[PDB]
Amino acid sequence: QIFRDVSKLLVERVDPKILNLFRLLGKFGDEVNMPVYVVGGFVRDLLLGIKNLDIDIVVEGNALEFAEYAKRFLPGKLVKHDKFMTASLFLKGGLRIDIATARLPDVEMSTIKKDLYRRDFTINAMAIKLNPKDFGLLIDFFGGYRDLKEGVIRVLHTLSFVDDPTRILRAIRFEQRFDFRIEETTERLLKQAVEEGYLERTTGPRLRQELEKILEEKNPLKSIRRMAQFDVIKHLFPKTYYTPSMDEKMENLFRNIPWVEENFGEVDRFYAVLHVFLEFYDDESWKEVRDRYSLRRNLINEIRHVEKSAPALLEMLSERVPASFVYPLVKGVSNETICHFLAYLSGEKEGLFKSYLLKIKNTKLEKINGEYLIRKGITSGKIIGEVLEKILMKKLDGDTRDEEEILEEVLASLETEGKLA
Amino acid sequence: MQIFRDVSKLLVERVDPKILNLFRLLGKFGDEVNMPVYVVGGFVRDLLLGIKNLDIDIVVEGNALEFAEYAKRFLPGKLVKHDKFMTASLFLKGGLRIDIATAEMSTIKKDLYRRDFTINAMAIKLNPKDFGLLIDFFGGYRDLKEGVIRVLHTLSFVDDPTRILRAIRFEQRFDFRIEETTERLLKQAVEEGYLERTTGPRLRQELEKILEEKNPLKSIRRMAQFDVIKHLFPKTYYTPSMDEKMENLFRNIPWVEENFGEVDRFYAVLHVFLEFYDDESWKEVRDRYSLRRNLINEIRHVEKSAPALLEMLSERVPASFVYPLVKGVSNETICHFLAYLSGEKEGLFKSYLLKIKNTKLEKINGEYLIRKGITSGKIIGEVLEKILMKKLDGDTRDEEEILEEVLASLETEGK
Repeated sequence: QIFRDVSKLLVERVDPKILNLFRLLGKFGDEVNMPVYVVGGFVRDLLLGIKNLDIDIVVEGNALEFAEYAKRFLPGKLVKHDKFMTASLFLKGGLRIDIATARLPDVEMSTIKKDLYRRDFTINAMAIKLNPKDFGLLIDFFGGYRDLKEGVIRVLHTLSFVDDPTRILRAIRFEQRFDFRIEETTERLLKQAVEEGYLERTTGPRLRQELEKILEEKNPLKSIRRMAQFDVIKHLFPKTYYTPSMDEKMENLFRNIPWVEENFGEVDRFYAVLHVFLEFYDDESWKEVRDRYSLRRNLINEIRHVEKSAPALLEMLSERVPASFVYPLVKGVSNETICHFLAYLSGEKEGLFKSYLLKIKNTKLEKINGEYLIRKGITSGKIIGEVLEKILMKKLDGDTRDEEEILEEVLASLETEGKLA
Repeated sequence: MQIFRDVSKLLVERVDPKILNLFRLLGKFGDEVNMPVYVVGGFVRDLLLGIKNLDIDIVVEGNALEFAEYAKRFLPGKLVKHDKFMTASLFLKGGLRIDIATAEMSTIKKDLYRRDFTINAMAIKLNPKDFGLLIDFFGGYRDLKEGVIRVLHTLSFVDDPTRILRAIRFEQRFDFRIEETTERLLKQAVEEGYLERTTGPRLRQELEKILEEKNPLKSIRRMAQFDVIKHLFPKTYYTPSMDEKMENLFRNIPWVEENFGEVDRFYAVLHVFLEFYDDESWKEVRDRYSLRRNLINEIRHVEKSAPALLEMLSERVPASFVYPLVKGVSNETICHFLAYLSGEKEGLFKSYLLKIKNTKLEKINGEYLIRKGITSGKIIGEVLEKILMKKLDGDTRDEEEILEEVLASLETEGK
């Protein structure tokens, strides 16, 4: 079946506010005389019982016109994008109607079908018609309904990956999004495309997007693992080989990022995943990818920092060396560096190290001595700076005495180099 | 004989967006339950005339209850449903309210046919297929376009004699006139005594509305030609003298309202209307409608005082003389008096009313001064008044005045 009646569903599953907006939009359709459809995600999620609040409307006419007309009768702000004929209309409800012109009896579904044929995968290439006469009408040309029932992910034509290699990543993503499995042929096709080099033939920024989006989905580990299964990892970061070890690290990374988040703040997970993929990169191959995915410029140091002290950290964590020792390794590093370190850890090590950081931001207080104190009265710029990190570290397990401490370590300064006053 | 017409541009033209979306939605819902949906009556009329109208009365072919139920699942508000009549009312926010009632498919014909006039018997179909479709079976678009008041069939007035008053009401409302056949049909039903065949309430409501409307003087005068006055109140005969009083009655009602407050016009009309009524004549007229039991006396007061008041307006008597005539009387009665006055006399009587309304302060010295004075009883009121009179002729210290008063009141007779 190409066509199905889903009106019954609409009324059952759709917030009546939205449902009303759907009826209205369809009526404006009839008045201003243009075919009107919801498309894409909403149609998918509707059939899945998933709640979708984004609303893609496609019209067979002119989005701009359609939009202005619809705004006369709807409360809110209508943003126009004259370039490429689309409009985003934000209501009070805090939601947005997207309207866009269908690429160009009536032929109608030679044109909506052409719009739909342009999408990525079957489950996303469906439409429901809003025009009053055909209100319930589900328009599935490409077996995208069956494919929902079957949990299948499937491109629309052979060149789907050739046209937008970015779908290589997208398809992995929708597998984890809904426990869904890329079907036989599109898998063949996906693999052919990563083999021939279509990724490297897509832009850095578009790739970083869909990658950021994967790391935000369910079970990003599973997705990074599926990327490795298809060997896309390589074709994105050429010196990165997803070995059992990298994998072990990736598993550690993701298992800890949560803890890192609740305890330190926003962890940028695209940057954490990079703390692994990019390990032991060479100055040269670094640049390639830095100046290619627009990365921070200083990542190297933080990466190589952990890269180089990993086993040092590991040794300290063994024997349970007291706490002052590891401070220098962590000092003021990214949250995706804490993450990088944690990627080496599991069991006891991962815990004992956890404690360590918990103090380092925690019992880092250094409450009394301050900075204007110290004018008592040493005059240097870096002395005052050193003096303070010294006392801080005593404190990193020190018992008591906020001041009498800076008097016991000044004992280690007047001797040796220090001196003066 | 063009039944159909496309007022859809007009709907999006005049109608408020929020109400339009409501019309859109109502129609759509109709399709969803297989029910023809129309907005009908006065809104259609007013939209055609450019007159703002928030009434939204909807008719449907099917089941207004089922409809109003379905509608509510999507529309926010309160749903009262009058099961027996199969009517219903969606009470919406923004203080808006929508009534719903029930019945080829053009049975909306049989339903519109049973209304009063043609300009109120029109309908706009709401279903998205026919959305701005005006349906005028009876030439309401004609009569509307050309200021005509026409009844739908020859037995309207027989069916509802209250239409006699409404006909007149619409004339002064929109400035239209009753067309010839409907005139003859109304006069008829009036002589056939049909107007008299309707209950008190029904009639009185329409009467208050004719009066709430634009040209009451002309409305009443109009009811006169049609001989409807003599048929609502038996012993009231619309003489050229009754019209004299009406005219001054209505010329002064504004000034009364500006100076004393609201004015029940139904009553102010009854004053003039119900002059000279036998206790029996009044008792039946007060009983039919529900006039206050005391009004008949109030009508009497002015009725009798009139010549004396005129004598006093001429003769320019001191303000103390008029007071008894207007002492705690109703605004209606203050209107009744003014129904006798004009120009010269009128001006002064109003000038007196104002010195009675003010200059009634009785600054300090009231009722405690008297009681402590040693006086108890209903006499305390009589002396307070007798001070007020001297005062509404301008005077001295309230004390010097009570003293001159009581011991003036002492000579005549013992307090």
